[PDB]
Amino acid sequence: MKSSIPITEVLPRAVGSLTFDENYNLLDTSGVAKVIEKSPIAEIIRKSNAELGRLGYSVYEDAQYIGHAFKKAGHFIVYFTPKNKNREGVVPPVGITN
Repeated sequence: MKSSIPITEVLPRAVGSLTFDENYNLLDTSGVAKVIEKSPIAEIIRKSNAELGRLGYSVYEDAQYIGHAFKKAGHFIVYFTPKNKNREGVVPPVGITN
C-alpha cells in the first residue's frame, strides 16, 4: 500500500529534501526537512539502500509529512512529501530482479 515510488513523481510532490552522504552524514537540508528531525533517518537510509534502487522507500512517516529515500549520484537524498495521496494512478515496477 506504501509502494516504492519513482523519483520522477516524488521529487515534484516533495516539499522537503535531505541530502545525506554515503557515510550517512547530513550534508544539505532543504524544505520542510529543516523542521523535521533527522534522528532515525540515517539508520533507515542504509536499510533502504539495500531495499530500493531508483525508487523512493518511505523512511520517515510522520502525521505531517512522509520522507522517502532515494539513491542519487554518489549520495543519498530523502524527499519529504506532505502525505501525498492525490493522483496515485501510477504503479512502480517491483524491479527486474531475475
